[PDB]
Amino acid sequence: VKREHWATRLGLILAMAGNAVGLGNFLRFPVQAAENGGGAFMIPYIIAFLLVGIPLMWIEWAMGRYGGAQGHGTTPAIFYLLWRNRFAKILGVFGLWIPLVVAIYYVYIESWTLGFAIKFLVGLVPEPPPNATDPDSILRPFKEFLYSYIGVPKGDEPILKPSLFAYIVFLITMFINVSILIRGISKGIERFAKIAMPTLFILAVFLVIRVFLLETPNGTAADGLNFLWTPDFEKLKDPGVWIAAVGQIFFTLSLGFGAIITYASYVRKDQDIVLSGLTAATLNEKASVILGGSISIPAAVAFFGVANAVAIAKAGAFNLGFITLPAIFSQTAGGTFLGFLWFFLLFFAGLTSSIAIMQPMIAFLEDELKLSRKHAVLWTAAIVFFSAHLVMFLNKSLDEMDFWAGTIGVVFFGLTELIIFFWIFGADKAWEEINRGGIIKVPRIYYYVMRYITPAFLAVLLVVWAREEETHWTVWITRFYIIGLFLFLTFLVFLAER
Amino acid sequence: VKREHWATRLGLILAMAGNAVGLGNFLRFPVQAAENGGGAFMIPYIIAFLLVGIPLMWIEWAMGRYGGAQGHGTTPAIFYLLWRNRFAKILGVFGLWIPLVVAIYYVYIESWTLGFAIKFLVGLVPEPPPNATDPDSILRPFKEFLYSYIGVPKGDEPILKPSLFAYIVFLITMFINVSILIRGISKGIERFAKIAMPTLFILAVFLVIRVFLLETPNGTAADGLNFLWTPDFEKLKDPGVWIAAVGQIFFTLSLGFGAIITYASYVRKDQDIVLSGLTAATLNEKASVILGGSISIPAAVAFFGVANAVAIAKAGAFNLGFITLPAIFSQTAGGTFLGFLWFFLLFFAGLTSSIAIMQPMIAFLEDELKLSRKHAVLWTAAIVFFSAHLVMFLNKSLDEMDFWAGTIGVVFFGLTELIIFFWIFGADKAWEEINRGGIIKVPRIYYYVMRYITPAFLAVLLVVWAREEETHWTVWITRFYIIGLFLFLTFLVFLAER
Ligand SMILES: CCCCCCCCO[C@@H]1O[C@H](CO)[C@@H](O)[C@H](O)[C@H]1O
Ligand SMILES: CCCCCCCCO[C@@H]1O[C@H](CO)[C@@H](O)[C@H](O)[C@H]1O
Ligand SMILES: CCCCCCCCO[C@@H]1O[C@H](CO)[C@@H](O)[C@H](O)[C@H]1O
Ligand SMILES: CCCCCCCCO[C@@H]1O[C@H](CO)[C@@H](O)[C@H](O)[C@H]1O
Ligand SMILES: CCCCCCCCO[C@@H]1O[C@H](CO)[C@@H](O)[C@H](O)[C@H]1O
Ligand SMILES: CCCCCCCCO[C@@H]1O[C@H](CO)[C@@H](O)[C@H](O)[C@H]1O
Ligand SMILES: CCCCCCCCO[C@@H]1O[C@H](CO)[C@@H](O)[C@H](O)[C@H]1O
Ligand SMILES: CCCCCCCCO[C@@H]1O[C@H](CO)[C@@H](O)[C@H](O)[C@H]1O
Ligand SMILES: CC(C)C[C@H](N)C(=O)O
Ligand SMILES: CC(C)C[C@H](N)C(=O)O
Ligand code: NA
Ligand code: NA
Repeated sequence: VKREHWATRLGLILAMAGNAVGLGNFLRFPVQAAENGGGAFMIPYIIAFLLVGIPLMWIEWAMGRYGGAQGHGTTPAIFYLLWRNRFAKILGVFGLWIPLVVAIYYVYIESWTLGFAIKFLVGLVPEPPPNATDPDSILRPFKEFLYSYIGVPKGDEPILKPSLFAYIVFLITMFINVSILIRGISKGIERFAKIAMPTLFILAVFLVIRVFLLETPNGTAADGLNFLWTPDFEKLKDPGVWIAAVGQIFFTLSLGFGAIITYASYVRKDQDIVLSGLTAATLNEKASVILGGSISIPAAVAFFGVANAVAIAKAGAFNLGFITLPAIFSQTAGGTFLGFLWFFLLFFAGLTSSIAIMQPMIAFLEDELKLSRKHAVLWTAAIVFFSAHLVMFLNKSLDEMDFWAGTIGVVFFGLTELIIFFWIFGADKAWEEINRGGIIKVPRIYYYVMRYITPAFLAVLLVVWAREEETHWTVWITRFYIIGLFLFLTFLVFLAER
Repeated sequence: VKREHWATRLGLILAMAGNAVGLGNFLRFPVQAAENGGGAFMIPYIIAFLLVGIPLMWIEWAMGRYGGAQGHGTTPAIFYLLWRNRFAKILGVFGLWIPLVVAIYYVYIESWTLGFAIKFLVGLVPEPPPNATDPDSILRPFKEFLYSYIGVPKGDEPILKPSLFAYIVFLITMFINVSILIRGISKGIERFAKIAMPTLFILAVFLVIRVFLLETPNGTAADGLNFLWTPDFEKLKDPGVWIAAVGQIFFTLSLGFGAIITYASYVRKDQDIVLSGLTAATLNEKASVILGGSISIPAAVAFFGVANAVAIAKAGAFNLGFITLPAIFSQTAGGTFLGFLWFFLLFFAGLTSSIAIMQPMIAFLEDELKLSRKHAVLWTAAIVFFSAHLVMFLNKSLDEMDFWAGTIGVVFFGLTELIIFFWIFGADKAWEEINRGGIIKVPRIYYYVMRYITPAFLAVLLVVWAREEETHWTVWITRFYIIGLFLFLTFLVFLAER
């Protein structure tokens, strides 16, 4: 049984870390953190990591490597292997659907960063003057820059209008993903991680350091880190703090996307996954809390003050990353260069991720329909590139996909993979597989944390918010399409049966 | 099993006639005829039939039976068999796409007729009073009845809102198609034709006769037939008269839909197709010109006068069939029963057609992906039922599909199948195959009419109107989806290659 396998431990680890350490860590985490009060977030975030992130990851690595040894890297096949049943194959489809759909808006956002980076380099960006009473006059220019890039509706009709440059950069971005994926796990995804992850780190640290030195009449970067890392044991009982948290742990760690599983399916039948997994997870938590957390917020707080901060977070993940930060940098020395690094950092962080959520579909086509990698890769590119047109042109199409696939879906799927592995398959058999070949071993306690805690924890979540009715008629367009994708992925699964 | 084959000659013929004699003959033909002046139409219609309808049909029967003997009933495989090439398989995809797409709005319209029939029977329809100065007060009620049925936008947003009864009747209608198709060619499509076609005929004649006796202060049915069958050799040079005509010949005869081909693929390798084809075609021309032509128009002319007629035709195929006619009948004795027969007639006529344009997809799944009929039938039902939601809810989605697949596509495909058969494959080899097993033989002359005339004729058409770009932003939604269907059918074709 061929199937590719990680060339080297480090190569593996870094690919996996690149799987997780994406636009989420940098655009999304900062916003979640400052939205809920800041110090109210960092704690539930860490716990959820210990109580959900870790347990769930070891599980995915385990299911991935387990299936890998039998020729299967995706969840319709894997779910069925562990749990012989028809309903297994059907639920397994979400491990193709979620990545596919997320990939469909992700690579587009990823392409923005590239486009800004190019324009910053060449200095085709706005360079507003110094204003000490018209902050509006510094944001406005940057605000108009993004809106013109993506074609934000100026009237009403929920219709976007990408620039030719935005569209063309999307093509380039897709091409780059293909050029990487079309080389496979080691000679492609792995080769790229070894180059990209270090690069990403240095850019990240540099910006972290450089942002730390930020200081204006309105505050200091220091004040932002304080706001993030100074606890508030009050709220911490209001559990919207544990919804944002547990939920963020999924996206940030790429859990419930079928992706960790697919990558793990390349790991040799007897290679360690206990230490490797733990290492990668940790790199991710570092990249988020230290790196991601210490750039945009501390910078915004430095320029706007700590109160005008929670409001900026509430403004959304795109305002901060694509409007506010660039506006801030434009007021600091050599700030045009600071924007470039930022967007190049985001780009490489996006790229190491997008290739991860495109692999499940590619792996399925090779494993189950027996396509050549070239074909498996190009058809997946076609489906993603084609489908992304809905995201580029239809207002709030992105929000809708992000919600169903990227927010709800991952959690339900997280809970589902756990139940199939640690309950249906056999908690004991699962615990052994997870520990087999372990350079280190899983602290026993965890066995009880995945067989009862983790699943309970998730059940409570899915129950709480689920406790609690219209919306633009256009959401139904996006909902129609992605439901269509499911019907279609299900059909393909049905065809792989003979 | 080498595939199903028509049980009996008559069974075959009638299935084929049922293939062609659909809602087109009754809702569409009458409107095309009266739109252009009436007498200006009947002549170019007949010629086009002799010069395009006939030649093209014999070709499709021939390609169908040719592929059938080799296990293939659809055009991606057949096109490739006659013309060894990759581009052959790709163009062949339109023989799956056109039927699929047309089926996607057709079965919905078909379902309307059923729904009205039920409501007429039970008398849940409007029964306006007698008005001799407020014709508006007789149409209005009927107008509101259809609009409420399909949920015609009362404000602006291009959004439909089917009634629960409309929606449920669509389910029933889909179920009826499935119950038929899921039994196969002979024990299903054939069994049904033998029952449906005679039934359809008697209803049709009865209405023809009963409409003939129509007479009001404003005109007589007689005047309508006169208007249709009294020539106007002037216009007859304005060739929008040959665009409506040649174009109508396609829909009316089900040419360029891949459907005639699929059915023919069941005909035994050595069964006659020269006489059988000629017979069926003719039944269709009868059903159209005598039957279809003598009901709605003569009735409208009887009640509204011959001048207020061309205007009603211009109002569209749905006004006449679903609003105007029912309004007219409501003013004649036992008219509530006349509406029932009409809609039951349309229903049976729609049903014998919808099963025809669903078979190409079903045949492909069996022939190329080796699915069981049950599965091939249910998956095709799923794709059609799912996709029709776009048609039920999005205003002008139907128009768009009808245009690209049902109007443009058929013609281009007509011309394409001809070129591949009578040019690439070999005009001589084609002529022999078409004549092999012929109970009668093709009048030689035709050889030159398909090898030069027919193709030229079509080229001129495609060129003329093509001689001469905004519109609601919603057309792009439908255009996006159906392009998606193509990408998807192409992918399936790619998979059947191993
Ligand atoms: C992939 C990592 C980044 C994901 C970003 C997805 C954030 C989608 O967030 C959306 O942004 C919109 C515009 O501000 C708002 O209108 C919506 O309320 C909000 O849900
Ligand atoms: C493969 C699916 C193709 C769908 C049609 C894509 C049409 C792309 O259209 C492009 O969009 C850009 C952004 O609005 C515009 O700048 C350009 O005018 C236009 O060429
Ligand atoms: C909602 C589904 C995504 C499809 C949207 C495609 C946007 C079409 O955009 C169109 O492209 C044409 C040709 O490229 C140009 O002629 C027009 O300028 C432009 O309106
Ligand atoms: C809820 C998960 C808590 C994670 C912290 C576990 C830290 C490891 O904890 C250690 O594990 C060893 C092996 O099980 C034991 O010998 C020790 O009792 C324990 O200190
Ligand atoms: C026999 C199959 C019935 C379907 C044919 C009727 C569908 C045509 O639909 C019509 O299209 C016209 C052109 O866009 C519009 O002017 C009309 O509003 C619309 O009713
Ligand atoms: C595969 C289909 C995806 C879209 C879900 C279709 C749900 C439509 O469903 C129905 O539509 C009817 C007509 O408007 C209404 O009468 C009913 O309220 C509703 O149940
Ligand atoms: C192309 C769009 C096809 C999708 C069909 C959307 C039908 C809307 O669906 C309906 O919406 C109502 C109000 O939101 C709800 O009360 C019902 O649950 C639901 O049936
Ligand atoms: C526009 C094309 C109309 C063709 C009508 C064909 C009428 C039959 O035409 C006949 O065909 C026979 C066989 O070739 C010949 O033997 C006869 O001489 C000829 O009259
Ligand atoms: C969808 C995931 C691959 C995203 C990635 N884990 C991130 O944090 O951005
Ligand atoms: C699509 C075709 C089956 C339509 C049919 N020939 C009709 O005239 O109604
Ligand atoms: Na990444
Ligand atoms: Na019919």
